[PDB]
Amino acid sequence: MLEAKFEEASLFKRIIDGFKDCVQLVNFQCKEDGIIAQAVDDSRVLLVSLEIGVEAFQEYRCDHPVTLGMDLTSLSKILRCGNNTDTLTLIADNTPDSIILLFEDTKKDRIAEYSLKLMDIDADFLKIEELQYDSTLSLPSSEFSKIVRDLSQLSDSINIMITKETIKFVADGDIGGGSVIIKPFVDMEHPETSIKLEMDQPVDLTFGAKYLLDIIKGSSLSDRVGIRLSSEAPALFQFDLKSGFLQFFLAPKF
Amino acid sequence: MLEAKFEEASLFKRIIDGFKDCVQLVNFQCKEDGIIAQAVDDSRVLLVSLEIGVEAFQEYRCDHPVTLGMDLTSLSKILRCGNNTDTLTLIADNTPDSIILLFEDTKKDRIAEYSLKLMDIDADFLKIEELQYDSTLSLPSSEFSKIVRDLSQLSDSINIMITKETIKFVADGDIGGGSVIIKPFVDMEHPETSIKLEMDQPVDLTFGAKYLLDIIKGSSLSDRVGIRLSSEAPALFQFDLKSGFLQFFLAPKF
Amino acid sequence: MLEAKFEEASLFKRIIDGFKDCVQLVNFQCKEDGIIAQAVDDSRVLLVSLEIGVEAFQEYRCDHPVTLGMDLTSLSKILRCGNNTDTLTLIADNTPDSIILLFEDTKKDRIAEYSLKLMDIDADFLKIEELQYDSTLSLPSSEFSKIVRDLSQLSDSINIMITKETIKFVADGDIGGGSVIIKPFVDMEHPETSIKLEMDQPVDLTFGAKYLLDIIKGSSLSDRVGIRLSSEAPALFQFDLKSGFLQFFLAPKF
Repeated sequence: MLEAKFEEASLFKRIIDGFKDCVQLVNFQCKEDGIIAQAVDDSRVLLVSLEIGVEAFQEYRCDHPVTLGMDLTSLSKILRCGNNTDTLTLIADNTPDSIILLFEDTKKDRIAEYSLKLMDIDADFLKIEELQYDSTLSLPSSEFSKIVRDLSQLSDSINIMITKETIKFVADGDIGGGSVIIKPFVDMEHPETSIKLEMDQPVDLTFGAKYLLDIIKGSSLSDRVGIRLSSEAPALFQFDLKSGFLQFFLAPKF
Repeated sequence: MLEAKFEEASLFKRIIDGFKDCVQLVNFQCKEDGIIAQAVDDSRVLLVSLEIGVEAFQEYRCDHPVTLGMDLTSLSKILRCGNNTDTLTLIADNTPDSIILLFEDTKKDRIAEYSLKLMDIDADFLKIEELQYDSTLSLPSSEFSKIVRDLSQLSDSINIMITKETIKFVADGDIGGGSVIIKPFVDMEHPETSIKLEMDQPVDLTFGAKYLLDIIKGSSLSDRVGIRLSSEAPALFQFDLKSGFLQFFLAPKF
Repeated sequence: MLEAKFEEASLFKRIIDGFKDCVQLVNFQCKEDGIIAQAVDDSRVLLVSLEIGVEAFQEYRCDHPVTLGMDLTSLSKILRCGNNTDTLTLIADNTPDSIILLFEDTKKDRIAEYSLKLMDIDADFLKIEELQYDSTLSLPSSEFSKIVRDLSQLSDSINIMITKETIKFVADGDIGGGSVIIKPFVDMEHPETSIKLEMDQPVDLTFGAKYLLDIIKGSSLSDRVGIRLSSEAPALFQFDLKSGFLQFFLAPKF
């Protein structure tokens, strides 16, 4: 029997928003020490990896490994049904035909129980993360969100260029162009505005805006975003959770 | 001469919102002791009955019965023109070709006078309400609104099932399912959250969500909704006014 | 070299909103004492004239006259990229191939530099304004905005009728009609609510709502709108700036 109790349904809903507009069906491998889930879009240039530790729940019990694949188009609908700041409990019994989502609230007033029909999905799990990445920066997700949103106005292709102590986002379109530059700094008034950068080797990569716009969906999950870049491999965009994370692996072109 | 003065135009606009997305043209039978109006959608499974007593206005005068049929698509447009919290006065003279809607405000600053061309419409008024209904409950319109909106995500058909001291709204779709259960209780901290239920005989009816979504439009008119159910006849959904009401008669299928 | 520094980008963005949904490409004739710009829609019934004095900027330098034509569809996109309450600096060098838009903020945190490819556009500048107009009124832009928006619901044609101390906006549609009447008055509690009217000769003109709706876009630029009317020539709708203005010349039909 599985019983994973989110303190606030928002968390799970906001997590699903990460996968939503970029992948369809996802296997949520549940087990002893939490949940993990992976998915890849049709064109195989964006991979989303989720890990949720036990501490991210208020209560978590999984007697025995249970893999629950489900349609996120359909799951999300049920997430709409819930009350944003209400306790959500996932329930399942061995070899589920279905998973039960369970909303509660303050008073035993309205307690909604939904059920989602599950689906068999062949896995073939990937493990592409690398040991070392040529460059590794971290900035407020809100700032990174802005930069992408703005430069997306001009070009369908955003170039990220990193020399030492210099991160340059560039967009060049038929219709004009644009470029933001930021620098590392420790902000003691509020360290959550800080910009970090550990450049081992410089990088000059170009990603599709279509996907960078999907990646910034996770901005609702963490104050900061973790962007690891190397020129031979996909970039790691990571939003950290209380215990766990949401990772986006994006391959740049050319 | 007719002169019906709403204190706030919102009331009349919110009333029209009740008829709007479910019926088209409506005869507003005006007379001595107020206004009444009835309408039925194309498929004849939803009937809307309105009664507005004199006390619901701040000033009301109707010398002589005047039946004013009008296009609610067109009327609503004029209701858009008005200032939400402004006094609205309906004016008409014997055998109107048209009705005049009259907005005012605080200062004699802007005073807008609109006119709506009326239409001849054959009536055939219905009187289908019954003496006794097998079950009769009442709950906060906001709560009932939620229940319908949520379960509408999953199924195009919502089943309401009432045994003693047990009201169970159920939705079962191709894509999972859902079900809310509520109980009667007197809430003294705020009696407007109370749930009442007088079950003479149990009921197990299923209505189309399409229409239950239209019915919850009246949630802007009253804190509570009055749902009377019987298994042989259409359900009565009623939102009470200061003096009057807005009723929705809905036939369940099968 | 040109360097025009708006204190807040909003101003320039809100100015562009004036031209936006009514004209396409516009030549911004920049020179010593500021910027001016003119444009005419396809059907040539709406002409927009802008003047921005030096005092409207916080810093302005134009060594030498520079005419910069540009696509407002495309310019606006870049105006989306900026931070509403941030300093915006237009930069250009002799015979630009392009103009540079430059956002800043509080801290030297994010400083975005965009560039817009310019376009050659043949001018043929118009000077149609007249010495005297038969009638000249001024009212709160918010009020005038409302009047147009409301009466636009009913008719695609709005008639403005001015006799002495009487301004009557009228709309008459297939579906009913409407008419607002206002009077001149000095409001000492707040003179910005005042309504002025200097009628030399009466006027009875009818304009297309399509365009009056475009004209009220400038309501974001000034508290009041200046409407000058004469029966032989286009109406002057003018929203005043700190130093300058945004004018809309509209020809009435029949």
